[PDB]
Formats: sequence, C-alpha cells, structure tokens
Amino acid sequence: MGPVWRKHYITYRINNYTPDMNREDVDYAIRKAFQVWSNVTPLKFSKINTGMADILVVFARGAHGDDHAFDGKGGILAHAFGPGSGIGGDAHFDEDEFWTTHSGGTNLFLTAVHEIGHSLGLGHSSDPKAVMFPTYAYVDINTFRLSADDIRGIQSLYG
Ligand SMILES: NC(=O)[C@H](CCC(=O)O)NC(=O)[C@H](CCC(=O)O)NC(=O)[C@@H](CC(=O)O)Cc1cc(-c2ccc(-c3cccc(Cl)c3)cc2)no1
Ligand SMILES: [Ca+2]
Ligand SMILES: [Ca+2]
Ligand SMILES: [Ca+2]
Ligand SMILES: [Zn+2]
Ligand SMILES: [Zn+2]
Repeated sequence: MGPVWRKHYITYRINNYTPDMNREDVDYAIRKAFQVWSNVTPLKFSKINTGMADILVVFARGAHGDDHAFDGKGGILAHAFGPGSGIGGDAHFDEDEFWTTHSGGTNLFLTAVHEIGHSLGLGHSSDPKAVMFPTYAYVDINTFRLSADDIRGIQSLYG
C-alpha cells in the first residue's frame, strides 16, 4: 500500500559510477536487478543516458543532499524513494561501501534488487528469505531467486 507508478514503461538512468567496479559490471548488475522485477510483473525498464528518467541510480557519500545521510562504511548500504516525480523512485548507494560483483564487500546486484523494490513501491518483508528483508545477506547470485513473498508483494502492486 505504498505509492505505485501509474504506467508500465519505466526508464532508469545511471547518474554516476562507483570506482569500486568497472562501468560494464555496474551496468550489468543494474540491468539484471531490473530484470528480476520485470520477470514477474507487466513492468518494462529501459536505460537512458539523457532526458527525464523515472529512476535515477546514484552513488554518493555521507550527507548528499537529501534527508537520509549515509554513515560511512558499514551500517546503511543504500536507500531509495518510492514512486513519484523528481527524486521519487531514485535509488542511492553509499559509496563508502565496497561494491562488488561477488561475495566480498557488498554485492551491487543484490542491493539493487532490494532498492528497486522500494523504487516500485514495496516495503519490508518479515520472511528471512525475501530480498525485501531489512538486512543484507549474500546469496549465490547465480542461483538467486525472489521469494514467494516478494512475488506476492510486487504482483499486488502491478498487474
Ligand atoms: N545491519 C546489517 O546487517 C548491515 C550492516 C553492514 C555492516 O555494517 O557491515 N546493514 C544493513 O543490512 C543495512 C542497515 C540495516 C539497519 O541498520 O536497519 N540495510 C540496508 O542498507 C538496506 C536499506 C534499505 O532498507 O533500503 C538495504 C539492503 C537490503 C539488502 C538485502 C539484500 C539481500 C537480501 C536477501 C536475504 C535473503 C535471501 C535473499 Cl535471496 C536476499 C536481503 C536484503 N540489500 O540492501
Ligand atoms: Ca554505510
Ligand atoms: Ca525519479
Ligand atoms: Ca566505494
Ligand atoms: Zn539519498
Ligand atoms: Zn529496505
């Protein structure tokens, strides 16, 4: 019962890139994270490089211009705004983390799946196997799956 996008075509734009990973791997992690949610909804996501994207993806540090300051390495990993204009939908990742493609540091793909869930209107889950559980855990991204609770939540908002 959060806000929802009132359309099924949603654009995203990567505002800037963490130096922790190469550009190609950031693009891949974000694209695959959107695909997790498009696989179970009517939503489609396209990446744009200019113009007026719905979901801006940002890496930033500490106090970074909104009311949700980051805390250095550890603790908060990222945060995201629910659907809406302007800053609505945007997903912010704490650059004081070490973002990775793998099990070390903080896995960008898994964090992005969680944050995009918020960007689409989801809240938190009580299921410890749900990607929308409040605290991060690494799972083999090659075999990652949304939990049945995640699919229930997002199918209740769209379709
Ligand atoms: N507290 C913790 O365990 C870690 C600490 C990291 C550290 O200090 O080293 N930090 C977090 O989990 C933070 C802060 C939590 C808090 O203090 O309340 N959590 C976040 O940053 C989330 C913020 C938000 O709600 O948007 C972001 C988040 C959650 C996840 C996540 C990823 C995978 C899973 C998961 C779990 C089980 C199975 C599967 Cl498939 C997936 C669950 C959650 N990724 O990013
Ligand atoms: Ca942090
Ligand atoms: Ca936005
Ligand atoms: Ca970093
Ligand atoms: Zn922010
Ligand atoms: Zn969350």
